[PDB]
Amino acid sequence: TLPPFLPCELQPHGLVNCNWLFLKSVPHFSAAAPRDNVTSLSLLSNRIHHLHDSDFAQLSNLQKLNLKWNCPPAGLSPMHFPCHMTIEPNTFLAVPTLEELNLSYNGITTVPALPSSLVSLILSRTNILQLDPTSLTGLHALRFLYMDGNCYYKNPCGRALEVAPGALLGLGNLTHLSLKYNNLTTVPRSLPPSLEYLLLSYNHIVTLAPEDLANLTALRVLDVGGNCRRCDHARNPCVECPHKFPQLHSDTFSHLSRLEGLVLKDSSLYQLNPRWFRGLGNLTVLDLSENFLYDCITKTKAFQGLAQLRRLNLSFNYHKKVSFAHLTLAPSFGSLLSLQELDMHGIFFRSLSQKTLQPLARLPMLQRLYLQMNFINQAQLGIFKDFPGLRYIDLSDNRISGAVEEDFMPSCKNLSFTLDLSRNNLVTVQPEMFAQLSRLQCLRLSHNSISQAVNGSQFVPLTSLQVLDLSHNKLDLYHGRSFTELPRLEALDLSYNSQPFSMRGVGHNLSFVAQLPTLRYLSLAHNGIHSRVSQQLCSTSLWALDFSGNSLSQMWAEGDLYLRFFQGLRSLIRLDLSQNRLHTLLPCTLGNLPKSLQLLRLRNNYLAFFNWSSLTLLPNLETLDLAGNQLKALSNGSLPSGTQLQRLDVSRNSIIFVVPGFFALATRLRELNLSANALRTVEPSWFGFLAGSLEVLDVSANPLHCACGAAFVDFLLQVQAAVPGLPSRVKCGSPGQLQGRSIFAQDLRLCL
DNA sequence: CCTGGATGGG
Ligand SMILES: *[C@@H]1O[C@H](CO)[C@@H](O[C@@H]2O[C@H](CO)[C@@H](O)[C@H](O)[C@H]2NC(C)=O)[C@H](O)[C@H]1NC(C)=O
Ligand SMILES: *[C@@H]1O[C@H](CO)[C@@H](O)[C@H](O)[C@H]1NC(C)=O
Ligand SMILES: *[C@@H]1O[C@H](CO)[C@@H](O)[C@H](O)[C@H]1NC(C)=O
Repeated sequence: TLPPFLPCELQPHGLVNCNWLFLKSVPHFSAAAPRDNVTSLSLLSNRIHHLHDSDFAQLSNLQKLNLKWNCPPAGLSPMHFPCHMTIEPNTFLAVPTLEELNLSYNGITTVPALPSSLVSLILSRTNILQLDPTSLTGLHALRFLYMDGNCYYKNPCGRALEVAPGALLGLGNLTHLSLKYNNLTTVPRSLPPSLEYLLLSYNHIVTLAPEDLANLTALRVLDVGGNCRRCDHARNPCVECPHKFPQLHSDTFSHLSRLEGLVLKDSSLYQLNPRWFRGLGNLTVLDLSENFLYDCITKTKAFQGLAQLRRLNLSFNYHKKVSFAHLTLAPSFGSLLSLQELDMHGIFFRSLSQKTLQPLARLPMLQRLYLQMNFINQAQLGIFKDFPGLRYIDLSDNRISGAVEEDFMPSCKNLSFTLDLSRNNLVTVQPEMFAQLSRLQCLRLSHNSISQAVNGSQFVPLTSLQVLDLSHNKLDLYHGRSFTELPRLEALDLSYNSQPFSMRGVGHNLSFVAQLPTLRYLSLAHNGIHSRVSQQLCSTSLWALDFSGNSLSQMWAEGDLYLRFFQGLRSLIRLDLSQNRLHTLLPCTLGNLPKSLQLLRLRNNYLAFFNWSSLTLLPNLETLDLAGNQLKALSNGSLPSGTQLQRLDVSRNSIIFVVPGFFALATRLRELNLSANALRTVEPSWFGFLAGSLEVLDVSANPLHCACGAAFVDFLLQVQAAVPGLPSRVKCGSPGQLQGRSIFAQDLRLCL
């Protein structure tokens, strides 16, 4: 059977996906098609500029419709093409089950007639400049209205978006409203008191007072930021907030007892008026980023009485000249008893010390601390020891330089105490730096210029440490006692550390890897390991090893010295040998890899032959990756029976032919990637029988030979369930006037 | 609100 919704793709949760197919209009699907199954239709970034009553009229259970970027207004078109979308008047009424609709980045100047089942309506970056009681009349179920971007630089209009007083009163269930980037100077008048999220940011509302939020007592989130900006570090156009502005009257927000979030970022504030935050019992999030409060936060009392607050953002409150604030936190920070996350990155200051963060020190739930990009040069890392509930500290992108004078490398997210000092200016690591941080589980020291000797002396205090990311440095040699001072180390990143000249006439000693009873994950990626090095990695504990970006080729080219170089890794699971220039492979080299291997990568090497009869020597292999190599064929022995294989990636080769039955004996094989190759066809004789047993079979980007009527078509229809993107991303290489078109296209739908 | 640090998403 043809795929039902050609040229579109059916997908989980009744999603017809028509995105990105260059469509001039909406597909009228066949009568055969299960239209009752379609609960969501997606036509993103096609070029549909005309909508008709008959378009979605037969989609009885349709609830989600996405027509975004179909007719971009002049401003938003790369080439400034004007576009105006005509919509027939019953276009949407014909869809009485419709619940959500995205009309954004389209050329419409008025709202269409919409059905009363609508619940969410997006009209962002359209040309509607007027909203009054007639626009959305009777949308009683409508909870979400978003209309951002209808009048600003990328899509201008010569005046302010008009929202008549009480335009939206009719929407008695509306709880969410977005009207950013619309060139408003005042907050509309009498918005639905049902509202819970009002976002009026990035307009030109320079004056606010209680009158403006009259009757809006259900607000839980309010964003009025960006309305009078500092424009010295953008990027795009920007009206500078004029001299004696903004003007927030002290009790502007006083009556919003239920309010949980308040955003005043980029509002040209020099002072905090504590009367703003009075009455705000339930405030959990406050965003003061991008103002001028360097001076205010050494002395302010406006945080007195914000007890429930959990996230406070102060990032980018720097002196506009680009210089240091001198910094102690006002003691009222101490009143933020519920504080969980404090953002202070990009304020710019010189010294981190006990004074600096004093009132915070004993806040009991403070967990996260963003201090990056602050150009600090004197840190006192010990101040942090007794913080009761710390877990993450971002101190990257500063100028600290000492004390005071994923399958292959897991993330530190679930871990309990983490310190990132990356992109600092450390040349050498003192052990005493880490005197007070024995509780650390993760230490990120990448992208310094660390050119020291590791010998066991460097990380002595760090006896809880499990993750040590030392990548992107110049670590000058590796010894038998390196990292042994870290008893509990579970994962170690030594990638991008290449000093082949500063070696002192010798090479790395890698025995230390044997000396680390906790170690699972190790990266030596891109270290340029050419020669002169240990002959056996041994570890009874190691689960995964990244060797990508070195020169295993060189090593195995050199006699039988390094042919057991991975053998000692008795526990191994994963091994990345990508980008090692491997031009060839001995049957003797592949038997010498740990019997336990489950995942193996060989991406981007120059292998043009590969002995599949030798996968018997890896009785546990489940995944093998040969992507981006030089294979002319899948031949020279087929896939041996018994093999446990599940994922085979041979993408980006030059496979022009496969021998019959190759994949047949691969009984467990569930994922196959033959994409980007020289395949003129696709045969079932390759899979013996067992065709519809694969779950994912990728044959896109192949010069398929669409001859009326070729033999890959029966096979692919018959297993379509496993061919991702069969309806459009599987394409003809030939003949001529089908080149680059889909194997189903208008001159092939007449030959099936 | 989320996201970054600029802006666009829901
Ligand atoms: C099969 O491999 C191909 C190419 O190796 C994959 O196609 C790429 O997909 C990645 C994302 O996973 C993108 O970075 C690229 O844009 C894609 N490139 C091309 C040319 O298509 C493909 O994803 C793999 N197949 C499957 C099902 O994952
Ligand atoms: C915003 O409104 C002002 C005042 O009427 C107008 O002069 C300006 O051009 C408008 N901005 C845009 C981007 O259309
Ligand atoms: C590696 O480990 C130890 C240093 O702790 C040393 O005694 C041994 O000789 C080293 N091996 C090589 C081959 O350099």
